[PDB]
Amino acid sequence: MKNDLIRPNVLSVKIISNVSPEMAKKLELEPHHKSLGLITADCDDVTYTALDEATKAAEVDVVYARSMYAGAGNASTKLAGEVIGILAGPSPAEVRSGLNATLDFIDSGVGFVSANEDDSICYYAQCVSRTGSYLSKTAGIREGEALAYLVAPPLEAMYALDAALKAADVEMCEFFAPPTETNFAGALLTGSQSACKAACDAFAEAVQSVASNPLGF
Amino acid sequence: MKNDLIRPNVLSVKIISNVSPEMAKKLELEPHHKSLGLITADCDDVTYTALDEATKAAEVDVVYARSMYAGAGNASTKLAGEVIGILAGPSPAEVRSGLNATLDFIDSGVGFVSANEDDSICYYAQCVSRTGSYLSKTAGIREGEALAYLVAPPLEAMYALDAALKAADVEMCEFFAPPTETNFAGALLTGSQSACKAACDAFAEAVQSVASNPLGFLE
Amino acid sequence: MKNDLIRPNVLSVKIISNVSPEMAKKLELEPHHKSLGLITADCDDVTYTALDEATKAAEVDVVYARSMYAGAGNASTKLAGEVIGILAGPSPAEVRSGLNATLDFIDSGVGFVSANEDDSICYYAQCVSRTGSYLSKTAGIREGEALAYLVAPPLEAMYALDAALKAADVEMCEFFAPPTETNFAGALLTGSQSACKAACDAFAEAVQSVASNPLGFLEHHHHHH
Ligand code: NA
Repeated sequence: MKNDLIRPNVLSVKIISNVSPEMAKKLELEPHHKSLGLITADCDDVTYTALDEATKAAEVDVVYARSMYAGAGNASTKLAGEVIGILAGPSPAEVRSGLNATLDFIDSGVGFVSANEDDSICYYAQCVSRTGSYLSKTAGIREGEALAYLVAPPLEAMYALDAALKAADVEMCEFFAPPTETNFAGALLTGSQSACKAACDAFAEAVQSVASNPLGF
Repeated sequence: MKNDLIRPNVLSVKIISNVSPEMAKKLELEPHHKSLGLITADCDDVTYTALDEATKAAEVDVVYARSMYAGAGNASTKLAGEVIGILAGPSPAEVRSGLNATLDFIDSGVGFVSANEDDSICYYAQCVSRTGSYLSKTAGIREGEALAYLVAPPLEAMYALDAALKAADVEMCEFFAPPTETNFAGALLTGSQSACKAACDAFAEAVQSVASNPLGFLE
Repeated sequence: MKNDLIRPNVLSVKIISNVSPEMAKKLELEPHHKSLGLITADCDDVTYTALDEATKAAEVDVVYARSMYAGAGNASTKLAGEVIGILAGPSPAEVRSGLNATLDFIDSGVGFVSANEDDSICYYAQCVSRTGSYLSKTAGIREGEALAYLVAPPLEAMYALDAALKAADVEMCEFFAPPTETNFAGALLTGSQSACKAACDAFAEAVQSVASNPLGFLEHHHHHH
């Protein structure tokens, strides 16, 4: 129902210790990247946020992260979900710590929110108060600065991004032009923490507005 | 069943009255683009044709138009369909005029056509007699020149395009190599209105022939 | 169930006997490519392997070969499957021979293999003893050399590729980074025939290992969280 949280799920987790040189080459790993932590989940943007959180908690880097075409509901195999993330670190210890931080964040109550009665429109509006090394790089902003991470389906996202930009003193850093691999859209916005928060609130209200009246113009 | 029209549906329409400058920057809008019209539907190629029609009825430009991966049948949310289109114009009234023309066209009886008994193969074979500003740019031709807009599933499209090019006095402008986002394929062909119609008929006939004999190649 | 073969199916096959110049241009065909053979099927990597086998049987080149977004189980039309392949040759007779070889290979018993009880995880671990002109060009090796053709879903593939590279004297030629259009991943590895076989064996074992215990990490390392 409307305002219900859609719980994200982790599907599989594995560690690679002493990664093969051939694989290290193709992933373009650094010399201190000896171990990899692999994760898949059924919700990509929650996982991207959680991987960023991991870079704060442990000496890991996000070296690979991609979404699956047409999203988790169209997965053809059990563990594909709609995202794969790869953390790299100096040892299995640091990679396990990074994976533990990722898992803790994914279970923390964050997620997409339903905008209607059968949960067929949903959105993500997450304020990241202090970015780690992954989302700051993706947005092109300085490490440690705040972001608003806003995602909705294509039309809702375009309409609601406009409302979010008018509601607060925020800049658009990165535009997820529709379609993303999962057929969503959105953006990463930056500004002060309170402005990002304001942007999140306005974004959520605007998506809900479209959901309640999709054809009115 | 065979030759039935598959009716396209509009899922959502919105107008942004005064677009924020941050948005205008990322969409690379021109300074006179003040208002946006947004539309989603469950059929991309009909919608692209309709958006082109809107540019003939009003002073609007198509500034954004993209298809969704794996098509409307695989949509995960209610309003995503398989296409988003964005019109831009100098005012909300002009954008409204453009969207009305888009909706009327989508409702006019155009659409994909079934090639078989359970509608599991379908194609689009549409003669655009006078292109607007969107399809003419896309195809690289003068505004007002004719197009055949031909779309089918991947093998059918390759086979039927060859037939259409042989049957009719037409040139290939743009090739949609398989897969498009929706896992279709096709092309835009130009020529006289008469030749584009003949290309449409030959394309339709060839798609039907593949549907009726999908494994036959020894003759 | 586990170790069952998943049978691949051909959906459509056609020949264009004399290709139009307009189409020849867009496909960037060679001057001696006069005829095209078209094929779709519900399994892409088996079909790519079969197309390579065709280049050994007839005077044909693979000029086009692409997978469909989100795979065959999400196809919206009957004949799209998850792959289209296009063979080109100098005459309909050669294309005809190439397509027959392609069909025969697809029916030969090769395929993806199930990794678990409900066939919800599957993988391809195929030892190509003697590459034709298509896979050799793709991998950057000489025609006739061996390949290990390894495909699985994204996390399984990454884990199992590492196992395969450590199991034998093989080199990574081509890496299919996740996701491919079908949301799989994998690689082409080369080495001697026996090394490619060992790599196939280790890959298959590693995929099965993940399938039977995808979240063991939780018990072992996420305790008291
Ligand atoms: Na589906």
